[PDB]
Amino acid sequence: VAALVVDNGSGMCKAGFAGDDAPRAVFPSIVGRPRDSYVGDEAQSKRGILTLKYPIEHGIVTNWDDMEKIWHHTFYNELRVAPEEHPVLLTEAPLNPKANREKMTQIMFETFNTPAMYVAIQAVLSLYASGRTTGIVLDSGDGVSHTVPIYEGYALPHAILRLDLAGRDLTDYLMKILTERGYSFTTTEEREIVRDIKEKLCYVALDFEQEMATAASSSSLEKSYELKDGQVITIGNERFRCPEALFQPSFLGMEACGIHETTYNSIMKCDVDIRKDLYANTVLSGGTTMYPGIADRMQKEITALAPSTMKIKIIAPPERKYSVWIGGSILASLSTFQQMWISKQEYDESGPSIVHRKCF
Ligand SMILES: Nc1ncnc2c1ncn2[C@@H]1O[C@H](COP(=O)(O)OP(=O)(O)OP(=O)(O)O)[C@@H](O)[C@H]1O
Ligand SMILES: [Ca+2]
Repeated sequence: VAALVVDNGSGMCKAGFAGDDAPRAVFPSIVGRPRDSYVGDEAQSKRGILTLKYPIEHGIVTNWDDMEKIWHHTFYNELRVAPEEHPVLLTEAPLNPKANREKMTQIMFETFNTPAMYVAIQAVLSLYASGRTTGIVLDSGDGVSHTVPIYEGYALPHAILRLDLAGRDLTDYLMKILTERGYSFTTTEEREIVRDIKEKLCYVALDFEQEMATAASSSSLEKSYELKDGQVITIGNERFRCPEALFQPSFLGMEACGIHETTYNSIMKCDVDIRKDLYANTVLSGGTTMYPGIADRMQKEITALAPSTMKIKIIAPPERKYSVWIGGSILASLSTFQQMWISKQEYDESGPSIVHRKCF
């Protein structure tokens, strides 16, 4: 019997079997209720008649009722299995409140009656998925960005930094800067178009001010996007102005450090003796790190911050859109992991608080 691996995100949930190289179920973290109860794709298409809920905000579960439905759906509808037959790996955000980890443990055992379970930190699993057990992860998804220094599988809590600027913010940004040049977006279908344009045509410029000058003197960086009806929207500097907001959050009116300085600042919060290993093992994870050019820009920017003698290395796995899950698929498949689960037996004995001592 293979374990189940469930990665729940602010925008998308990913689910499948430990031992597999990819999740079998990927669907929106949406729960909709009439203006009886809908979840996922189903819920996105019936949105005209539904009040849509997002139970995970910035990576943290804020609604446990809606969250319980997502997990129900995941097991019975998307994966078509039974929880009491399968050990379950769940993932959690870095710095997840102690109460949230307890409530999560309680729900699996008591609502779904799992035989065994575990909860792992999303960023740690992306590191594992790349072949490493020490390094720093930049995890940027739909809702939140984290910089997570990890030492031999342990995320260093004092050094983790959180930035609420990620994919949904960049889609809203692109809408806005496309609006300023003429276009108009009043419907939810039009937002989904902008999000597709973002994912297909945006990129990170190696030198922003130079790329801006390029864009102003010719149409060499222009690309067109063709709509189903046959109309086309043409995009120039908005291609790289949108993800520039990751490095300059001012563009969104945020008084915050860019993803480069956040990464640096986490490294500097760590012990001087491990920094060498962090600098050469900076791993990108998450959908918002998928922009072409992002690794070379991170490399450039961190080189400019770190000591001149330091080796800077940014690892950007091609499949990093799913690396959290894949990391989990690996862990949960390992033979040596097998006695690290929390058993139904251990739960009954100790309660929900056993999670703090078994999943550290
Ligand atoms: N090719 C791409 N280029 C740029 N952005 C992308 C690309 N593919 C997906 N994204 C963005 O990635 C986000 C989803 O990534 P991911 O599933 O890692 O996030 P999540 O886990 O749902 O959310 P979070 O980690 O913030 O809780 C969406 O905002 C999406 O627009
Ligand atoms: Ca995520």
